[PDB]
Amino acid sequence: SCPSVSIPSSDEHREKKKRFTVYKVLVSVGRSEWFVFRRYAEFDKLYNTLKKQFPAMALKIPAKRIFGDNFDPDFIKQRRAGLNEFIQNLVRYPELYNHPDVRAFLQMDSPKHQ
Repeated sequence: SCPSVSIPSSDEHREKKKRFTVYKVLVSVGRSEWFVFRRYAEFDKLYNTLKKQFPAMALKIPAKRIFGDNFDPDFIKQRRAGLNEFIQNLVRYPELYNHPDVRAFLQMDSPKHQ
């Protein structure tokens, strides 16, 4: 079927002198569903790759460079919203959800999903 996606939540991880937010993406294709876990940088690489290959789609992603606390929960919430709208637009077009970089991002061809 035509895939459906959402980004319901995010989680903070830390290592030493370091933190990062991990976005939980629910991906549904047909009668099945799974979880993909993506950092903003992973959305961004995809956005940059596809904005060049599909200019007229006027792809939009939330801001990359933040002047302020990039771990403000208000900020992360707005960012998640923007990323959700980003990917949810991606899966509307078969030109996109048959794109290899998109299918890998959402793990649409992993053998683990049967």
